[PDB]
Parts: sequence; C-alpha cells; structure tokens
Amino acid sequence: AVSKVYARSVYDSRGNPTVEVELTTEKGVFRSIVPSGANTGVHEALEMRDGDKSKWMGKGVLHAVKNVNDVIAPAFVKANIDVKDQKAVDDFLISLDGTANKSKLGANAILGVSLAASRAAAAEKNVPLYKHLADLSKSKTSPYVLPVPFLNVLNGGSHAGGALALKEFMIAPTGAKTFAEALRIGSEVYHNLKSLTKKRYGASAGNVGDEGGVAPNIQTAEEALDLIVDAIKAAGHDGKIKIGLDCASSEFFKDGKYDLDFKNPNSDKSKWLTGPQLADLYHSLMKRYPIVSIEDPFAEDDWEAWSHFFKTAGIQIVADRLTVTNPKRIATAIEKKAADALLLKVNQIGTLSESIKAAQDSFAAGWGVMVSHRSGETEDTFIADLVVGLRTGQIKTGAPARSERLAKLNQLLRIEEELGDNAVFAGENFHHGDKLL
Amino acid sequence: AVSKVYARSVYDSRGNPTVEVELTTEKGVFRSIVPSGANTGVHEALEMRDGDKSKWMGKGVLHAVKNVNDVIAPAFVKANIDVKDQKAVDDFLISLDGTANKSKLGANAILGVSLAASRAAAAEKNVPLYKHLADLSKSKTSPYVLPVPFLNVLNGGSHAGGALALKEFMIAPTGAKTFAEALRIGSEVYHNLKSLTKKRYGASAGNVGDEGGVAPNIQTAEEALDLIVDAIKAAGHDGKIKIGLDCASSEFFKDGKYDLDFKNPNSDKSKWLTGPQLADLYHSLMKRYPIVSIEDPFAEDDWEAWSHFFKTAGIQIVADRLTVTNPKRIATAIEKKAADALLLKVNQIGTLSESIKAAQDSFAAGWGVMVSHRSGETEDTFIADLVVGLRTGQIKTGAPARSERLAKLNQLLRIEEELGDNAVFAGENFHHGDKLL
Ligand SMILES: [Mg+2]
Ligand SMILES: [Mg+2]
Repeated sequence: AVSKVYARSVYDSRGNPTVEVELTTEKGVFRSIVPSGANTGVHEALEMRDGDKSKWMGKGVLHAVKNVNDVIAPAFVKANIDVKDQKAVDDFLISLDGTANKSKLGANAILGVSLAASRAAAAEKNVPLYKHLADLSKSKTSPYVLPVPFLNVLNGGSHAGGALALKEFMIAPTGAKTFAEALRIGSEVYHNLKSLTKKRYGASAGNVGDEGGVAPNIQTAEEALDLIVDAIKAAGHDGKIKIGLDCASSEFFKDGKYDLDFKNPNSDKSKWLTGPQLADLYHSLMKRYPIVSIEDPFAEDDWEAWSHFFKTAGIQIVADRLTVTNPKRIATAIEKKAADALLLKVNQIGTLSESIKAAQDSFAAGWGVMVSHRSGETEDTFIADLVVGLRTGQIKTGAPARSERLAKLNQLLRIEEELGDNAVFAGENFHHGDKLL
Repeated sequence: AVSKVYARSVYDSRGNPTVEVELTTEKGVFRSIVPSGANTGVHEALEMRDGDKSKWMGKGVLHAVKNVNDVIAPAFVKANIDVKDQKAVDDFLISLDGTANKSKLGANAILGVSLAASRAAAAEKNVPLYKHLADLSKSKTSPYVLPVPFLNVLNGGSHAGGALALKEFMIAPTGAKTFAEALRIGSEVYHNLKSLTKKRYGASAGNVGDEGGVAPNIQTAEEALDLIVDAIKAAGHDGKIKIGLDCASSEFFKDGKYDLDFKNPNSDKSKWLTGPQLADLYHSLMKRYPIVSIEDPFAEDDWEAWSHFFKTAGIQIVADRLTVTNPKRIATAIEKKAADALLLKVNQIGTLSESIKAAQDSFAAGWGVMVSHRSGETEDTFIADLVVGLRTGQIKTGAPARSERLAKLNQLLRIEEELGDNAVFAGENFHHGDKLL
C-alpha cells in the first residue's frame, strides 16, 4: 500500500528547518511535520542537524532528509508494511536505525514516517485520525474526553529579559463546561494580559515569545503571577481559571545546585540552592497562587529532589526532561515516585508506538498525561488528534496566539463539534481524564 | 455537486475569532479560513463583528457564521452551482447579499464560500489549486512563475514603542536563484537581525510582532534600515537582498498633513509634513538603501500626493489602502497614475472573482501585483496557490517566523518542488512577473 516515502525541508515557527514527510498510498498523500525544541532534554532521541555553519547557521536537516529518501524510503516501500499495524511500522523503523537513541538515522528522520503512516491508516480505515489513535492505544471512545488546554500566557527563563528564572506560566480553564468555552475565556484572559502588560511594561512588552505568550522584563515568579492573577480578575474569570507552571529547572541546574540568577553573569555559589531550598520556593508559590500543575520543578537526573518534593506537593507534578517520553525512564520515575504526570512529546522518543506505550505506562501507574507541543512548532495538527485519541484530558500547545498554536486549538474545536454528545470536557478531572466514566 | 456549506468560528493568529467555511462535494470536504486586518481601510468590504463586549471583547463572528449557515448555505445548495465556474459562484454570493460593500451578510461570510468553492473545483478537475487558479485568471502555465517573498523582519508604526512611524520593513531576496534559496537566505538575514537586535536593544527586543518581525523601540527609519543592512551583511547576502517598505501612512495622516511623531501625544503640529516634504524623506531613504518597493507612502484618499510622488519614485509603488483590491478604485489609481502595483488582499473585496479582476486590471495597465496576507492570519495557505496561479512574481506573507506565515512559505516550497522545470523564480523581474516569457 505505501508506494512512496518522501522527505523535504520545511520551516518551523522559529524559521528553522525541519523534516516534512509525505507517504503516498492508494488512498492519497499523507504528510507529517517534525517539531523541534530548544535547550532540549539531554536524554532525548537524536535530532540530527547538518552543522554546516554556512547555511541556516548550522541548523539544516539535509542529512536527516537524505536518510528518509535514500535509506528509509526504499526499505520501507519494499517491506510491504500494513500501515494500520502501527507497531509493525515503528518496529521496522526502529530496527533500521538500530541504536538506543535513534542516532544512526535521527529521530527527526524516523518520526515523520511513523506519524504519516498513522494518517494513511486512518484514511484506509475511513475514520478520523483521533478515532484511529484511540484504536491504536485501546482507549475508550464512549464518551471521548476533550482536554483542558494549558495555555501559555507569559514566558520567563533563558530567552526573556529580566531575572525571572521559571520558563512557562500557563492558564488552564478547568472550570469551563465545554472546550469551546475554555478556549474563549482563555483568549479573553490572554488579551486582558497583553493590555495590562503594555500599560505597565511599555508598548513593546506586548510582543510575543516563541510559544505566543508575552515575555517582558520580569524579575520574580511572584511578579509574573500577580500579573496573571490581575488579568484573570480583569477578565472576570476567577474560579474558572487555574494556573500551571513549567519551571524548566534543568536550565538553571549546575554542579548539583539551582542558580535562579542563572542569567546574571556573576552568580554567587552561596545562594545556588539545594533541592529542598528550591522546593521551599514552590511551596510558597502554591500557598499564594491557584497553581494546579508544576512541570520540571527539578533537573533531568536529580531523582532524590523529585522524590522528596513529590511526597507532599499535593498537586499535579509533570515530568518533561526527567522522562523524555521514554518508557525506560518513565519506569524509573514511577518506581521512585518522582512525579505523577508525563509530558508527552512524540519527538523526544521518535515514534508514535513508543509514545503510546509511554502514555499507557503512565496511566497504568495512575499518572496523568499532558500531550505537548514543542517550542518550535509547525502547521501540523497531529497532537490535537492525539490528546483526544489518548483521552488524557489535558494538552499544552501554546498561547492563543501564533497559528502553530491555534492550528491545534482549532483542530480541537472541529473535533469537539464533530463528536457532539459523544465527547465530554475534562474540566476539574484533567489529571485523570482517561478514567472519566 | 455541492451538498453542504457549513461555517464555524476558529481563532486567527492574534487569538481573535474568524470565519472558517467547509464545502462538501462528491470529492470531499473543502475548507477555507478568512483572515483579518488591523485598522482596516475605510473602503474595505465589511468585516462583520458581533460587538458583544461580554464575548471575545466584542470581536465575535457568530453573526457572520449564522449568515453562512442560515442564509447562504440553503440558498447556495439549492442554486446547483457549478463550482468550476468561479464567476457564477461569486455572482450568486454577491447577488444574495445585495449590497455594494457586502454589509448585509459580511465579507467574512462570503469570502469563505468563494475560496472553498475554488478548492472544490480544483478537486473536480483533478488539478492542483494553483493550476485551477491559473485557469480562472487565464494566466500562462508554461512556465509558472514562483514569487519573490517580501519578508517582514522589523516593524514600527502604531503598535510598536519608540517613535518610528513607518509600519513594515521587509527584505526581498530578488537575487536568489530559486524560491527555496530565497527562503533560506531570507531566514538567515532574519535570524542575524534577531540576534543583532537582542544584542543592541536587550533580550526582550527579540520578541515578535503580529507578522513575526522584531519590534524594538526604534526612533528613526534610518536606525531601522541601518540594522537591516547590518543583518544582510552579517548573513553574507549583500546585493542579493533588497528592501520593501509599508509606510501605512494613513495611520499618521491628520488635518491634510503627515505626523511622523504621531505616537507622541503632544506631537508638534508645525512639524507635520505636506506630501512633497514627506516625499523628500522617501527620496532620501530610496537613495541610501536598497529599497525596491514602497507601499502606501500617502494616505488612502490623498490622491494628489500619490500622483505627484509616483512620477518621481523610480521604483515600484504599491497601493494597499488606496485601492482596497477594488477594481473601481484601481481604475481611478491607473487613471491618476498614482502607483504601479496592487497589494491584493482577497478579504478587502470579499470574493475570489473580484480579486482576480483586480489583478487582471492591474497587469493590463502594466502594474505589478503583490499578493498579501493580513496581519491576522491563519493556517490557511490559499494565497500561496493564488500568487503562483496569478503568476505575479511577488508575495508578502510575513516574517519567516510564526506558522500563519510559514504555512504559506512552506506551501510555496512544495509547489516549487512539484513543478520542477516547469516553474521559474521571478527574481529581479518580480515587478513584471506576469510577463516573463
Ligand atoms: Mg518543559
Ligand atoms: Mg499595507
């Protein structure tokens, strides 16, 4: 059924090259695009870049593209794989690479094929993608569950001015009754926030960062959080809207400690914090603000810190760089009681099947799963169909600005509309969306 | 042939609702989304908004959506229209609305149906959208012409801080050998500019405006243009990259004069410029920098300023708000020798048919045509196929950042690839791309 496998370079939302794959079958042409992160988990599967400093500042994907076209394609076509057998598709791809971290072909060569095969499979089966993905993952479909969108509204951290160390501040309309309502009220808080931001930080403070949130010179998480609370209140949405954070603590972890002044070029080791000290910051924030989720509070291999904090955190704790959507690392994180939610980024692992396994393992342990974009996204809408397919009840796909973000949120509106009464909104139950009766 | 017409609200790139329309035929479901401008020309066809302050801050499009579903749809289906006949599709739509500027139904209701019909028709014909649009406009297809992209890299004007009064500064890789090369070298100039900008103005100055350009607090057009020239040189593309401006001068036209300090609440009235005074500024820029296109140098109805300048410019002058993609205004502009290029915005006039006629009337007069996005865009890629089909040789569709821009740029990559030797890059001949042999 697959007659052609073809890759090209296209541009992600930051204007950097990435791999787009097209699979041709009797049912037509099926396209998937590979996303890209920044300051990525050190344990993520290989994102292969050309490193030709003379083109694209070394970020070309000509090499990965060649791997699709000259290596994967002729082997994939001749193998007569049934695309409906996602496991077979991905087992073949993994077998062809032959390395733990897809370092022979690149995860960005393999993933596009994995994802395109699933769209081709849905076409063959004459079902929408989300229905096929539920089939693949054996998720229940009566009712489907539409996710709470965790909307980035403000960014701090390594790519913003000011001293604010924490990376993502998100609003989650857990109190909304429908996904349509969630997106609307979230857009309204967003606009209220841009307005307040411009009034307080200047006209330019309205400009947006990579994920679409405002990113002005902010000094402390409390400053950011007071600001967001002000916007929520102004928009009249207190008590339908809660807050999520992504600390991205791996970006300020050095030598075993946490440097919150990691931007400040002369940081004093005397106030680099231990895990417990940093845990005390998060505790203070929790007491003061309506935070319902915290992601990467500690660094990607700092197990003792995660495990100590998790006992008493009492809210959703999400693993991103800790777990890297990798069933092996997820197993450890479960055993160590380090977290209770997986941030699922398909390109961290490089195949759909491994990503589905990642999610099944997390649900089995009573963990939640937040499906997630990358900071470098594209017009590809796969993750919208995925979060519904896996019935997780929560997605993180950016601010309600920039269309590499709206593209997913818009796909969710279409999915919501298509399903009518055969879908529920996750709402207060986002953590265990998969277990909703 | 058409069995259903259906509209829904989706979100544009700024997180404001807009209208998406799906047409269903024997060949599938065909989707179009309507973009949205800021500070729209007074002569533009009506964009109907709901004005319910308790929802999306009055920016809802539920009335327009209702217009499609309750009014257009039943009548359109019962009319048994041949979607291949775009003129028929559009004559039906405009004669249903019955008002000159589409104020009964809304241009944001009509346009979605118009565009979706063209996609439906390409499918019936078993041809790519660009080929069908060529057929519709009687454009030659041997070879097709790929456009030079005018890429936003920097903005000033009403929504930027600092004093800079002109709106858009674009780079145009006219010296590139292919579209693909154009997009690479353009991406490189953009990133070099982003880095130089963060270095000079601070990390926050790297955040992006609506169209994906940087928007630092810049004080003069010279400062902006010197930065761009620095970035071109740094990226190693001297000579191969030219500059375009959109002055958006209508936003600073007051009391018959032009206020270049319009962002100052106490701007000095005695320093406001007459048309000829302003023209002398543009002359200075034109001679000092590799500027090959200036858009909206004078206000939307300041006809005499345009006609007096145009004689003197010696470079492409583009009408955007003057002409509003309207054949009646375009005729006047041609008669008054006010410009020599149309900025073609399908949603300024509201149907594809009127838009083609606008372009045709332009080429007929020896004008160029620059196909254009709106500042509020979506994941919709129609205008990529339009610019290729109309054979214009130039498109303005954003910075190489934010996927409502890359979506179009990526679609052009695909088209270029698919056409191979049956396409040529407009390059230095962008102005008269339609007349390439
Ligand atoms: Mg993270
Ligand atoms: Mg303009």
